[PDB]
Amino acid sequence: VLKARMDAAIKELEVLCKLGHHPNIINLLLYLAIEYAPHGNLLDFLRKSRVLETDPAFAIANSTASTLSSQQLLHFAADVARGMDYLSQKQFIHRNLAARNILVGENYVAKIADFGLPVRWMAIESLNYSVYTTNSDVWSYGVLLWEIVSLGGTPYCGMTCAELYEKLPQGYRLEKPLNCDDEVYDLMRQCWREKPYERPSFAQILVSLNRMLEERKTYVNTTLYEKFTYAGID
Ligand SMILES: Nc1ncnc2c1c(=O)ccn2-c1ccc(NC(=O)Nc2cc(C(F)(F)F)ccc2F)cc1
Repeated sequence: VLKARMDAAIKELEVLCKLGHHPNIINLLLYLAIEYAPHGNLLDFLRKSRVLETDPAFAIANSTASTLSSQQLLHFAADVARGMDYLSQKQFIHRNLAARNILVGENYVAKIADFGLPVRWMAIESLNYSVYTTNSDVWSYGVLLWEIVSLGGTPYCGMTCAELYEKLPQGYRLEKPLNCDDEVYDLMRQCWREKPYERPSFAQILVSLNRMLEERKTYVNTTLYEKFTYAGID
C-alpha cells in the first residue's frame, strides 16, 4: 500500500464502487486506487492529539490535553454514525468497526474503511456465536465512540482478550471516562445492551450527536487540571 499521484493510495473492489461516493465511506478512484486520506487512521490521530505528551510547553500554556476540541471529536463520531447509517440502509454489515479502521480524510472528514480477532470491539453474541448484524456493528461503534472520547485509549486497558470472554456476559462494560459528559457515556452504554434489539440505530446515534454538536456546551473535556491523566495505551 503506497501513496501515488489527484491524491491516491494504491493497494473489496466491488464494495468500494457499489457503496457509492458516500463522503463518510472510503471511495475507489491487479491494481486498484483508493481515495487518499492525508491524516491517516483515526486511532493514531487521536493519540497524536495528546499534546501533554507531544508538546508539554504548548499544552500547559494553553491548559489543554488535546489539539482536537469536543466539537471536532463529536464531528468524527457524527461522521462514523452517518456513514454507518448508509451501510445499514445498503444492508451491509461491517464486522470490523474500530477507530483504527476510520481514516481522517480531506477537510478532516471521517471515512469508514476496512484494512489490516478484534475481541475488544466485538459484541458478546459475535464472541460466542459468530452472529454479526447492524446491532453488533452498533456495539463496536460504542467502543469506537469510547476511543474518540479517551483520545485513542486501549479499550479494557489492563485486561487480556481472554478475560473479556468471561467478564462481558456477566455485564462488565467500559467505565465512564473522566472527561466524558453523562449524555455521551449514556449513548455508549446503549450501544452495549446484551439484547441486540435494544441498542440504538445508527440514525438515532447520528441524530443524538447532531443535537449535542448544535448545543454550544462542551461534552468532552479537553481542559487540563491537576490530577489530569490520559486513558492508557498497551
Ligand atoms: N492514509 C490512507 N489513505 C488511503 N487509504 C489508506 C490509508 C491508510 O493510512 C491505511 C490504509 N488505507 C486503506 C487501505 C485499504 C482500504 N480498503 C478498504 O477499506 N476496503 C474495504 C472497505 C469496506 C467498508 F468499510 F467501506 F465497508 C469494507 C471492506 C473493505 F475491504 C482503504 C484504505
